[PDB]
Amino acid sequence: RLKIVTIHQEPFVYVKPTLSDGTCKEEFTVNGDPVKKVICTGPNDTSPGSPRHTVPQCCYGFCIDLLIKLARTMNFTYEVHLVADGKFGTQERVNNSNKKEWNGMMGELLSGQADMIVAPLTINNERAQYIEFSKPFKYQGLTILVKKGTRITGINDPRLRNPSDKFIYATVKQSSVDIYFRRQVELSTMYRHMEKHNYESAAEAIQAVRDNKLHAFIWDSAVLEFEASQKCDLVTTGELFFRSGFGIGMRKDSPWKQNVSLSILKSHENGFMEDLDKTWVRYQECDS
Ligand SMILES: N[C@H](CNC(=O)C1=[SH]CC(Cc2ccccc2)=C1)C(=O)O
Repeated sequence: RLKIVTIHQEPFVYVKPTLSDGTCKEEFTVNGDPVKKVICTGPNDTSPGSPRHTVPQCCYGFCIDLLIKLARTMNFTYEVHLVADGKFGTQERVNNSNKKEWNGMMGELLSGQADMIVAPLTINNERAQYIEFSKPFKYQGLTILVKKGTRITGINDPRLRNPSDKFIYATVKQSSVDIYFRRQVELSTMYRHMEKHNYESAAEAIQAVRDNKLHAFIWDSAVLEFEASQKCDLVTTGELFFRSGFGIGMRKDSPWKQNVSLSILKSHENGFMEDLDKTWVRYQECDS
């Protein structure tokens, strides 16, 4: 049985409690089809002070539908869990030494706590040094989320490039967003500003934008465009940048890679990804 690791990230992965009986609530799409749900174990509370308890939860969304298809197509069984530290994955020092390790899903995949990462996981060369990716299952980029009415053009807007305290922007901790900001000369000063204010999760950053505590949130367009389309008070602004894909993650020299990529190819070829888009990404007007 493959150990699949994933992360809470709407609309790709929804995470909800079980009912009192341990079952997942019966739900239907707008088209009337049952929402496919899998059990996923993971931490139930992320609040500072609150104890961690790893409990069965209910998972569903674009990525779970993709998983279900993959497992059928390639004839594997699986069990899903949520990444224990809540992170996508960057490199960090081990015990403040010069040796480095990955945190997040990257870290679990490398340690064997997972066999496959099935998530909105950005393909990039830093991570590709350590793991294999499928071909992209979705093409996307970064964009910026703001409150409706905020006057920002994009990543080269002087309010970002020449920041005062009057305008706070941020991304998510231990995602690939920081290092690619660091590695750019034109964006080094933004990395300096942001590492001070970054959020533990996308959900918390989004909420901070709604609550006027964060003026701009830099994050995946596949996510922010959905969020802004679901919430009438939030918008995205500027051109996509750092265009890149989401891929399935596997250990180097995994025997699964070729067949995973072939599955993803078929899904781009035959309308399946577009069907998923129509189920999870664009289907109704804002209401949340
Ligand atoms: N999906 C999340 C967050 N998204 C990111 O970290 C991103 S999206 C684009 C980007 C930079 C880049 C530049 C060139 C080539 C590839 C990526 C970083 C993750 O996996 O941590």
